[PDB]
Parts: sequence; C-alpha cells; structure tokens
Amino acid sequence: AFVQEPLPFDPGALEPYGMSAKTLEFHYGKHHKGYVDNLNKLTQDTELADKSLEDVIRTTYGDAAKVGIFNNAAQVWNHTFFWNSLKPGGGGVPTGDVAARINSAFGSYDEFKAQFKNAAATQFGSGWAWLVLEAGTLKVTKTANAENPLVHGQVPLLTIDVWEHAYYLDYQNRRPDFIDNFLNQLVNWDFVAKNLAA
Amino acid sequence: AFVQEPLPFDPGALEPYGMSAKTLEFHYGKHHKGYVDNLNKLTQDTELADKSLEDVIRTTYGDAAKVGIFNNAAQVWNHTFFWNSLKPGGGGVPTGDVAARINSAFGSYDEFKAQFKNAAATQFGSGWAWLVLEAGTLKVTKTANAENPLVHGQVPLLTIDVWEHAYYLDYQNRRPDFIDNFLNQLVNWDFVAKNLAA
Ligand SMILES: [Fe+3]
Ligand SMILES: [Fe+3]
Repeated sequence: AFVQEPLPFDPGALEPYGMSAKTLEFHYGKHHKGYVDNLNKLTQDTELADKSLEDVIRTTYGDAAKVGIFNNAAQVWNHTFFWNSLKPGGGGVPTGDVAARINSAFGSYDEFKAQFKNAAATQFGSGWAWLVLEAGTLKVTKTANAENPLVHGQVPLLTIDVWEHAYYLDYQNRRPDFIDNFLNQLVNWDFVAKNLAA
Repeated sequence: AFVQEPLPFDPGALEPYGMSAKTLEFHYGKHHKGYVDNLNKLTQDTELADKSLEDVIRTTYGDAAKVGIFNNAAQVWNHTFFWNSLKPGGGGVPTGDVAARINSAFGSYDEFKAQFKNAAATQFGSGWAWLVLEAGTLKVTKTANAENPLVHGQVPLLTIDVWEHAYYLDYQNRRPDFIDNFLNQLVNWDFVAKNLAA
C-alpha cells in the first residue's frame, strides 16, 4: 500500500533550529501517518491503489465524489514535500540557478522572503505557502487546506505548512515568528535546487 | 471601539472540565483579542464603527473589498458565541423546549450528539460546528474558517470551535476526543435555551 516516506533527518534534529522534537512526534508521527492511513483505507480496494500520489491528486481534484481521497493524498504529498523543504542548519541565501531566477522574478532574495512570508502569514485558516515555477518564471503562492501547486499547473519548489498543528506547540499564535524561523534556520535550498533542475 | 466581551467564567475554571488555563490564555487572550484589534483597525475609520458585529458580518459577507472586516468580525462574534457555549460543569442532557426540538429533528439527544460530532470532526481544515434553527426545525451544520450560520439565514444556538488552536494544547491531533470532552463536560445548555427562546 502507500507507505509514509521516512523523515529525511532524525526527528529531534531540528530542535536547535526552532522545530521541536514534540512537534515532529505529532506532526509526522500522528498527522502525516494519519493521512497515509486514510488514503490507504479509501484506495486499497480500488483502481487508485496502483497509482502514484501525484496521479491520485490530479485525478481526484475537483471531483465532488472523491474529496476524501483528494484531501488525504494531497496532504500525504504535501507533508513529504514539507519535510524535504527543511533541514537541520538550513536558512541562509540561495545560490546558483535558484538565486538567479529569484532575483529575476522578485528583484532580490529579501524581496522573495517578504512575498513568501506575506503569503504564509495571510493564508486565513489552514493551508500552505509555496515557491513555484509557472510558465518558466518563479512565483510565490498560497493554497487552502490540502491544495497544492500540482492542481494549478505549477511545479512546486518549496513549501511551508501553516496549518496550526505545524507550529502551535512551539509558537502558539505566533505564525509570523514561525515563518521567520523557517527562513532563518530551516529552509533547505538544496531541495529547492533539485526541484528546479528537474 | 469594539471591546472584547469578558469571558463568562474565570479563565482557569474549565481546567477540571477538559479545557486548560493555558488554552484560555492563548485562545481568549491572544487569538480572540487579535481579531478584535484587527476588526477595530479596519473599522474605526468608517461607517461600520457603530454597527453590531451581527450587522458588520451580514453587510460585508460577499463584498470583495471587505473580506478582512468580514473575517475579523465573524471571528470576534464566533469566539464570543463559543465562550458562552461553555461552562464549568457543563455537559448532561438538554431539557425543556431545546430537548423536545432535538428529539423532533434528530430522534433523540444521542442522535444529535452523533450528528454534531460528525460535523465537528469532518470539517476539514479550520472552522466551526453548530446547532441551528432554520425553517422551524433544528439541524447541525459545519462552516469553514470564519463563516457562521448568520450568513446562511439560520439562527445559531450552539457552537464548537474546531480551529486547531482551540484544542491543540490539550488534545493535539485528537479532535474527536476534544469534541467528546465538550459534549461531556462543557456544553452550556442554558445558553442554547436562551438562544432558542429569543
Ligand atoms: Fe501539517
Ligand atoms: Fe478559535
């Protein structure tokens, strides 16, 4: 069946960098695994058992009869993408082709950071902010709930989860501080670069 | 300006009943006050400064230029309605006209509890569940983000907040347990009866 991808680092390894071991216990151990479980419950009898996360997402998006499958598949994919977007001793500025394309779409890295932070801060309710490639240019986006750039004809490059469970144990109501900490200590530009190259 | 309605009980008084003092500190002290502060920022300039929350909510519903005012006013109203939906030593069964009308619509109080819990448990993302009166009968509804029954031509009687901040410090991912705790130890049937009689 669908299997939860292992975390790309030890679950306590982000604690010096602003994301607690307790957060990883609940967010990866309970929320993310829960989405895998519900995805499996709703697909293992069906034609979608044989299908990639991405294909399940794109197939079931917009289908009023398959909202459960969509929401779970999208969340499974989103919270693998999110863990890959983090690393112990992240932060710093992007280099190489990523940095060049950020400068050309946003003017500078700082101007990207402001737009990315605004997106993440202003998604009202539960959701995600993203760096994406669309029509050969980089863009910052925000999505609601389980939505994700795959359903908007975009290539995802980076995400931050702004569902309250992502940050509430460590920042409570302080989403903006959570977002700053992500940019300052956790963002994984190596992942972004791999995504852009492909 | 708009003033945050005082909590109807001491902020530590729900602790033996499944809602911690810490939760009240953050939820009432920070989240709720924040919405008031934002509502005041966006309205004290204007025509809407003297309006009841209910009137701001109905007036700005659907207005593409006033989403911020809508969301904040709706959340100020929703939180106040939530605190009133709670009491120390709540729970038990409704009586009187509330009970008769629940029996008429749901068949029994236990069936209401099932329907209410289902609604609260399945609102995906951030939102609220409600008992409402509409077209002479009771029903359960759920809403997203800041929406509430006032913009659906329904009279709200009871609510539970299912934004993750409402429960995450006390139950983490365990929303179903949070909802059971509300029904068993917190729901304020007196408030429901007041709302119904009006
Ligand atoms: Fe998450
Ligand atoms: Fe709330």
